[PDB]
Amino acid sequence: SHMEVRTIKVFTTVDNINLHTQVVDMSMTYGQQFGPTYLDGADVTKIKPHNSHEGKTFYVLPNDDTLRVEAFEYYHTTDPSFLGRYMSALNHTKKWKYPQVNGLTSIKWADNNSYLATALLTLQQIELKFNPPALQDAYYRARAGEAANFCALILAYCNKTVGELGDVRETMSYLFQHANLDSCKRVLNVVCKTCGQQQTTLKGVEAVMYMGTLSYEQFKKGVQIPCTCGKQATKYLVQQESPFVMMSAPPAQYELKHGTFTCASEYTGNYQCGHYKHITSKETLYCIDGALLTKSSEYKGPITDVFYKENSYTTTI
Ligand SMILES: [Cl-]
Ligand code: NA
Ligand code: NA
Ligand SMILES: [Zn+2]
Repeated sequence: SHMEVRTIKVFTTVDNINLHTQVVDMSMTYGQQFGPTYLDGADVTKIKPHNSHEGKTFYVLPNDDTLRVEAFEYYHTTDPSFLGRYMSALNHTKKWKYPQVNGLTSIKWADNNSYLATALLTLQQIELKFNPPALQDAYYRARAGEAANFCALILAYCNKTVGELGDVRETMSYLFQHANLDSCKRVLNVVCKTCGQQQTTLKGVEAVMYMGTLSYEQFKKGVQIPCTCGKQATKYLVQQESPFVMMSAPPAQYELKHGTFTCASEYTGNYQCGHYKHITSKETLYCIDGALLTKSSEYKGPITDVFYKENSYTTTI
């Protein structure tokens, strides 16, 4: 026997701004009508419409020409599963806590998220503007204290699920790919006693990141690196134009001196079985570990990333 058809009006979206009116049959699941569907992060694909859902907004995958354009303009991605990864992470990050620690939005530990807490604290201390409007909107909310959307977007952009381990340097590199760093320029010189000098110019993300030493002062004086001839070449910073620099190295015992750096990330333990902490240099040295806070006049620990302020630098060598 035919059951009389019942419908409700709902809206679908890929960006929570542009809405698309839909009339849904309450005898069929959201999945049968829209494909994978989410209500504020919760997966409702296998759910049949409820009367209470009338007029609500549901996220869907951008599986039509209009949604494809709206999703590209908002997120700067055409990765087919992006929206699903974003919603899946959001269902968890909306339950995390974001305490204000020393005036910054932190994240209380959950789901192995210490790498995200130190990335978030770091972003609030360096001059950086995101390109996708999704990151601009969510980062503004994160700075105000509501970082759930921003954290779920970091996870989606980095291809990490909630609970999955992450590397801070890798996470910052992904975020920098979605930032406006076109005014950043680095000029390096590599000198070999045999092979001579070779100058290189780096732009954008490559102009603000360096892997090999934590010391910006030592990078300016010269660092010893291998040469193709077998000898050691000296690489030094000739020119730098950027509002910050990020120096990274495999974690090792290192002394952080108050007033000589902006902030840093510490990794205690072996690779894939450790924990990150954040050190910020303000009136004194503050150590932020998610919701936890301690202070000290000096600091020594296994540091893996250090951030420094910059504007314009030219060598004397
Ligand atoms: Cl921004
Ligand atoms: Na997830
Ligand atoms: Na972590
Ligand atoms: Zn050489």
